[PDB]
Amino acid sequence: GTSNRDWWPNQLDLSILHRHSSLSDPMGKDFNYAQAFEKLDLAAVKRDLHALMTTSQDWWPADFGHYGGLFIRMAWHSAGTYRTADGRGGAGEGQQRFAPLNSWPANANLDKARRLLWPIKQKYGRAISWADLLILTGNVALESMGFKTFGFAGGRADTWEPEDVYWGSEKIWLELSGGPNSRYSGDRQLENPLAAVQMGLIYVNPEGPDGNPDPVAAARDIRDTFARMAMNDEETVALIAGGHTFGKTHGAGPASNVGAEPEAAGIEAQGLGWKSAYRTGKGADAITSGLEVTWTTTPTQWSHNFFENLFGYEWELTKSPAGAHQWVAKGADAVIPDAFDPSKKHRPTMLTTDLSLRFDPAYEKISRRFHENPEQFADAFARAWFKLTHRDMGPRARYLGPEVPAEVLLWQDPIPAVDHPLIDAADAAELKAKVLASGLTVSQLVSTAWAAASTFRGSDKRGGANGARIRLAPQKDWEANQPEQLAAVLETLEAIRTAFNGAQRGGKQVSLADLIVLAGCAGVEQAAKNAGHAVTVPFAPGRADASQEQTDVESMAVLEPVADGFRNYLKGKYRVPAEVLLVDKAQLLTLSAPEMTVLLGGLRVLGANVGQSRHGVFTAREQALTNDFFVNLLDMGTEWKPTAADADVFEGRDRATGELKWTGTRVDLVFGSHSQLRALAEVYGSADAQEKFVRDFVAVWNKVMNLDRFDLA
Amino acid sequence: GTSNRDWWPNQLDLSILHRHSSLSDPMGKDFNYAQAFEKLDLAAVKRDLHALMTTSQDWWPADFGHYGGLFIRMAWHSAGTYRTADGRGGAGEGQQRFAPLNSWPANANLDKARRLLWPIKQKYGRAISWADLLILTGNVALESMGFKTFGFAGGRADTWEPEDVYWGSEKIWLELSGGPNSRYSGDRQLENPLAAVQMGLIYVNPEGPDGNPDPVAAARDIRDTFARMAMNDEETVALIAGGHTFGKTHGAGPASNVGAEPEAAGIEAQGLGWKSAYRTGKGADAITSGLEVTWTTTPTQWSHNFFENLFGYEWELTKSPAGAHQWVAKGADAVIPDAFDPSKKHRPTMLTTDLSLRFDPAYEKISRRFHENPEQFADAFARAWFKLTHRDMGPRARYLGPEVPAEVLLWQDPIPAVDHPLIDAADAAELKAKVLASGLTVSQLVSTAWAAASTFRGSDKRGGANGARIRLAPQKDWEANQPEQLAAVLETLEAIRTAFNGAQRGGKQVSLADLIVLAGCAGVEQAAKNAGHAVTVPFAPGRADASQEQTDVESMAVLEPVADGFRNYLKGKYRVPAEVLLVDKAQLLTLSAPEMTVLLGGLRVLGANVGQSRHGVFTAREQALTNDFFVNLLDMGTEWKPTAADADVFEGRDRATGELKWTGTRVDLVFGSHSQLRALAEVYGSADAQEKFVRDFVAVWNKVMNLDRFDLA
Ligand code: HEM
Ligand code: HEM
Ligand SMILES: NNC(=O)c1ccncc1
Ligand SMILES: NNC(=O)c1ccncc1
Ligand SMILES: NNC(=O)c1ccncc1
Ligand SMILES: NNC(=O)c1ccncc1
Ligand SMILES: [Cl-]
Ligand SMILES: [Cl-]
Ligand code: NA
Ligand code: NA
Repeated sequence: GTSNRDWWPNQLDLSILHRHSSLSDPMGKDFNYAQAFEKLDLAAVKRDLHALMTTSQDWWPADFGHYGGLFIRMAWHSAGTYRTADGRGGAGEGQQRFAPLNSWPANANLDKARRLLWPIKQKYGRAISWADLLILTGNVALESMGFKTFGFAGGRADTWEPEDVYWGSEKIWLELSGGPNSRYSGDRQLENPLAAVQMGLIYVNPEGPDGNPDPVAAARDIRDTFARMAMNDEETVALIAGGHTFGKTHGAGPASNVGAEPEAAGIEAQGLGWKSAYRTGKGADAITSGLEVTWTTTPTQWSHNFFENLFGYEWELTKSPAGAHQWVAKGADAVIPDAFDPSKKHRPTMLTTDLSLRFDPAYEKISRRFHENPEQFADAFARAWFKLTHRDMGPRARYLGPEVPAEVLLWQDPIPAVDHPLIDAADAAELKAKVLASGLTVSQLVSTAWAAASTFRGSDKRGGANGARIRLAPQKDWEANQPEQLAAVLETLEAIRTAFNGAQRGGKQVSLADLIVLAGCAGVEQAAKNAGHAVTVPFAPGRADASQEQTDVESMAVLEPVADGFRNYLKGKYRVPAEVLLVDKAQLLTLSAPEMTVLLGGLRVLGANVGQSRHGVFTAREQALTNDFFVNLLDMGTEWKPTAADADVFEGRDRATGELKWTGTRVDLVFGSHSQLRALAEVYGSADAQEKFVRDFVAVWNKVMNLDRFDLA
Repeated sequence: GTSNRDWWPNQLDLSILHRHSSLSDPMGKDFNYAQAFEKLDLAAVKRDLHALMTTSQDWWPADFGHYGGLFIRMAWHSAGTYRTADGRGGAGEGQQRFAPLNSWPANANLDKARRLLWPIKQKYGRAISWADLLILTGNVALESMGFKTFGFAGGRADTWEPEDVYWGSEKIWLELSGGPNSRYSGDRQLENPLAAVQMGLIYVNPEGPDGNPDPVAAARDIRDTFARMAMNDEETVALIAGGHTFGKTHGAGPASNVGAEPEAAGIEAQGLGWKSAYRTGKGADAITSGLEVTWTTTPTQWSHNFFENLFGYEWELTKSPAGAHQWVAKGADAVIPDAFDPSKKHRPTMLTTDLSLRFDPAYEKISRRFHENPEQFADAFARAWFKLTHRDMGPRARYLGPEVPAEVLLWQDPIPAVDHPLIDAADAAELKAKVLASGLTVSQLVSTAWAAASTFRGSDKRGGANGARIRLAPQKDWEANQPEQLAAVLETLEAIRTAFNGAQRGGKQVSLADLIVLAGCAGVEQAAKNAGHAVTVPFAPGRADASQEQTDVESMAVLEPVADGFRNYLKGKYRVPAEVLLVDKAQLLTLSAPEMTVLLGGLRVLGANVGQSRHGVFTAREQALTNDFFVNLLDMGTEWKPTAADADVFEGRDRATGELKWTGTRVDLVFGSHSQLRALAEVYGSADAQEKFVRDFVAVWNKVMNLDRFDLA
């Protein structure tokens, strides 16, 4: 069947905004996963998972009699798709169970691991999500094998369809770099927002870069990709050596024995894939990656034997039975147990990427410290495993259950507890009138609140106005935030706050985070009044102010908005057209196409553009909240043409006289071009729509102001 | 960006069930278009439209000073995508304004037409849909030019994204037959459900079949495609000759001067396309189809000149200025006016497809009668135009406004008005107890009600249980309906009804349509009781019984369910896999994927399969409403393989013993294979889900029973 994507492969795709509707969700619209989870008997779940670890099923027999290694790799892969650049990927939505992740080559035979867990999922039903179960299972594995975890939080609600994520442009699984859709350019520079070296891998190629078995060069790829997953050198060494303390790889025969991935298999495979014609197809004959390595002498128990081996032997390049490059210990005795035959033993083996931990000079120092002090190793691995598996969960307010750790970690962008009474509606009214009396304009108040709140991204639930981090490094100096204007606004609001707080009793006070948002609300109310409309913008207090010491400046860098179509901003010239970047930002904000449209049209006429650009400001009453953007955009009396200076800027001229009326960007004009967006613009540009436009704008403004407010969930 | 449809281009696409969510719709979920329309001043809209007819805009000047012909073509195209095979296409959702129809080659320059209507649309806002406006505009064009219409109904609610319709598999616009994705096989047999001869055309090629200018051969294509749009020979002649009484074609220069269609044009084109480099690009220089034909001596007035010309001259094959085949009248004077220059006249011209009306022997007889009796032509064209433009609107209950014709037409599948008191809840309880005391089984009650109600399709709103057409020809004889079983059920119900109605006073009675549905509800209640659940199923009375003379047997043929996965039925072996047909049927039923899933799993255990097939009947308590389908389907204790006898039937065997436990079709096993469907099955196969399953099943049952109940809207 030929589709619109086939005929117009470069048109903008809006379906990405319209996923996760109540149509596709089988749970009631009233279902609240947090409340279901809070009544789960988590201890009972963990006992069943503990019993599972050593209950081998004949359709996928457990190596060494223990599924622990399999499940730790399963949880690691669930979390390991995360990219700091956009927050997309991670374990938080249980997306391993859907396309394309369920069928990535690097996920081969994790379909078996998930199926092992069905009986437990079936038993507990809606009170534990797949997403939470995958993580919990990896924790129980580690515990059952003698490793003390740092903690676990529930609260990952299941999703019911695949996410639309850019995983790369290659058309061939595992394609080596330098092809027509190369994710690499220059000196091995990986394109943003990607965090893997090849399409269908998690981080790196276990044989080495593009299959070249050089541990030194492999270390560069490890460092790059792990950094793009928010992990530093210590964390990376802890994780890889920690994971590879357990279990084994599977490469018993040639890879050409392995059939179709789950999404391509026949109907009879019932959602499983990679069916293998090599010998029994499973167990001792398993083929997963094509590598055949077993790292330690006790693969089913926590130990420090990974480093004892890595440092205690010299390593020789060899090939598995499938032909993959891997390494074996020179001169060693057969000390590693076999997974099925207790009368066979093997020499120690390693992957190229394991040897990176010894042959890269910065890794080596950490690996040596962890070898000499395995208690330091254990603690670093526990902390890193917690971070790995929770990095996309969002604020601590979303963490559920009895195993949540009490230690607050810097990477959580923590927000202090509120320890005083909050402002009420009459105080809010009083503050809004003081803000308006100070002389701050609609444009300044709207712009500042939009800057503070619009750092939120629903992908990993980081960012938003809670914390008042806009006043801190590095937000206060971002070019999109207009640092000089911002500093002057913030100083006026801080003086209002100090005067309000100093006049109170009872210990009531207002945070600056709350006041920035409330001042934005006042701005919107005043804009509506300027157009002849009386509205109240809803406001919910309770935000708190974070300190600079509770804010990791480097980790905050990925939230910098380099493209923000809502403020008509583009920090430089990109390969991706600006309208595509708009839709991308809208998806991170959790906005539908109607919400995006109304929000943008309102922000234009309120003066939210960076630098006070007149691009898209299609009104003669700036700072009044009207539907003028839409009415003027859609006026066929105006003709539009790209400028000589810039193909990305357009002049709108009177068709009859040639007089210049307006200028706009691709982000402004896409609303009069794209057939679905123009149909939305028409609704808000109609003669009956001014009241609807105001009401819808206020509702979307309030939604953005509240995006991080999980303390009110 | 590589997507899941790139990697797995044959996987089933569920997004078609999850279109038209409240996420993409800008109107509130409380918006009710019928109520808005009811307040429209329709008379005022018609005055504005009359004014527009001769208000020429310089960017697309009106031929002859009058846009009437352009608008008639616009409305005809809006309606003309309709296919009786699936009811998809038609004017009823205003889809001409979205991709791909906004950019079909046959819709060239109708983007100009729609843009001329923007000021009117803007003025009246939500109180007139685009969908209604396009048709109303065609009506007003006809009236402005002297032709009295049969009437008009409002009520086509706008839609807000493109529909997912199969328009064909060709990858080239207008591709000629016999390519790699040919829509034709055998002796020029057009594949179902298509109703056009080439990708991007409405019905046929105006130059003749595959561009060969043979009017007799063209007539065969006209007849076949018009029949696939629900039109007979008389209606077809009346429509083509009536349309081509007005206006002209556009082919002033070579087609290579015409640029990108709207979905491919640059953003500065603001939603318009086909910009032409030929002279001024417009008006006298316009290029639309490439043909250059003006049919009558008065193109802006209703006349009898079409047939006078067709019969009064002999025709010679010639070429337009763009190179297209067309016909000119031999020996004629220059009697046809020019559209822009009062000192130019032209000879009569015709399309190949106009000459079909004279040289096909069956059309010739009609054309002659219309020539000799122009009042019969007029009346035929008025009735046909009404039909063309309302064929997809559904029951008369959905027709709004003051110009609805009072005459009831056969093609509307009319249902008599109810003129007596309806049954109340006490009566309903009494009838259900009688049905249950008669000996009818769960399986019979469920199957008969399902058969009655599941003929509905939302694409054109035909079908459903209202009218009790299941008792009439041809529904009573469909193999999917099990004619012998059905006849025995219906005779028992008719005896129940006759005894109930004979005992009443005050004129109360129950229709057979209502009793079929009510008996189906009793069967569901009984099934729930069989499983230990106390469930009352909602029922709404008010259906009426249509007669045989109100039921066109030929028009009913397209509702015959040749694939109904809900009853595990397939009438023959088709090239489209059966799970694709299941999703297609779900879409016509208006079901989401969770609704499809719950409905199918329950029907399987209630005994709704055709012929009492055991395929997918994964329970040992048939006729009890349980979630057994899901629990057994997902049991990993069973392994599945296609049978040797048949690749489309599967055997499920105990993994450990090899013993056969179940059989299933592709439709059954898809629920355990497709990763999204299996995630839904898991929710209903969980240990906490038995009550959920029963309740969701009842809700979806009721939804299907009420699909055609526009009398209660
Ligand atoms: C440079 C990063 C990494 C590379 C290239 C990598 C590579 C692989 C490969 C190729 C396999 C074999 C798959 C198979 O044949 O069954 C595997 C197994 C495994 N990996 Fe990793 N790994 C990495 C990091 C991690 C991390 C961070 C963890 C967890 C903390 C992890 C835990 C495991 C475990 C437990 C297994 C054994 C699975 C089993 O017993 O079935 N790995 N690794
Ligand atoms: C066999 C069926 C038909 C064929 C092949 C066909 C073909 C066409 C073609 C090629 C054009 C020229 C487009 C252009 O260059 O501007 C056209 C114009 C037109 N057709 Fe048809 N036609 C069909 C049936 C209909 C029907 C059923 C109606 C309406 C009842 C209709 C009404 C019109 C009108 C009014 C125009 C003139 C447009 C103008 O003045 O801009 N046609 N037809
Ligand atoms: N822990 N990572 C893996 O299992 C893997 C990595 C690369 N190819 C196959 C499997
Ligand atoms: N691909 N996923 C995201 O963009 C996203 C997910 C959940 N909420 C907002 C954005
Ligand atoms: N009325 N049908 C059309 O205008 C058409 C058919 C084929 N090519 C262009 C236009
Ligand atoms: N393609 N459009 C349809 O199939 C449809 C439209 C409205 N309700 C059900 C189905
Ligand atoms: Cl994601
Ligand atoms: Cl459609
Ligand atoms: Na994420
Ligand atoms: Na339709």
